[PDB]
Amino acid sequence: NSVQQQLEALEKSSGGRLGVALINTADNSQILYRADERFAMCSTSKVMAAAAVLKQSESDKHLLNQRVEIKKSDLVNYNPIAEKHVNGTMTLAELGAAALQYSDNTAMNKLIAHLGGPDKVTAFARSLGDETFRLDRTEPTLNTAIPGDPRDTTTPLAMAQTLKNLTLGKALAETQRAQLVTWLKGNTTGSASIRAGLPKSWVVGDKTGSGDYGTTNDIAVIWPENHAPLVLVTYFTQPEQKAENRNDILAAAAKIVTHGF
Ligand SMILES: *[B]([O])([O])C1=[C]C2=C([C]=[C][C]=[C]2)S1
Repeated sequence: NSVQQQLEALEKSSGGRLGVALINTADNSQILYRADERFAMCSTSKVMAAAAVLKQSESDKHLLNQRVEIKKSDLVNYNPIAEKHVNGTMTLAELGAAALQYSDNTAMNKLIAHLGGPDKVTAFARSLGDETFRLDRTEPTLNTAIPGDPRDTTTPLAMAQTLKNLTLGKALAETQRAQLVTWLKGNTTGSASIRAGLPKSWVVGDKTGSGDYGTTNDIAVIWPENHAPLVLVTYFTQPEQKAENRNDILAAAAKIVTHGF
């Protein structure tokens, strides 16, 4: 059975909607499944906010070390790193790190506030040639993931192209590109997702995301041992608001599309 048949069967049994885009950077060939369809990004949008600050840092050498005050009122829901710093400060670099590696919601909101609101993240993405991405809200409401709601969504192909440009391509100057890559590789939340569908020795940098409607996402850059990198985005969402998140489906999808490398 083709790779297309297998994803279709995986999607059907799962009872949800699956979106996959794999780019093989060796020859720019692509494996696509519902890749032009919009999905709620949830926490995968944090990469774009962190990337926007890195871009700023290319022309402002003091920026990443700028300190930001964390107060009890800044805290939203789920703040594993920021709660450790109430009444203190975190630099913009520390916020970038926490947001990506721990998916800290307070850190995300701080970064968006620094940039001037969700619309500035959207403008940064456009500046990269990404015409799909839109961020509309802050944490935690950007995670509602209501079916058919276009707010805070992108498509798997658009997000694959953009993640490729950010980590392996021309989006960021080298020092900032390397920082983004260091952050993604140190991610702590993605063991059960894309990483679980791959050979154990491959190196992966990824950002997970989860939200309502059992929306379960992961976007990853993958460095095989003896091949050029792959970029892989897997988005998955379900029709009932209180559906369980399904990291195992992303892992199942990663295993299907990388069988052959
Ligand atoms: B992200 O990984 O999609 C996250 C979203 C939420 C978290 C905690 C609480 C509410 C939403 S992490």
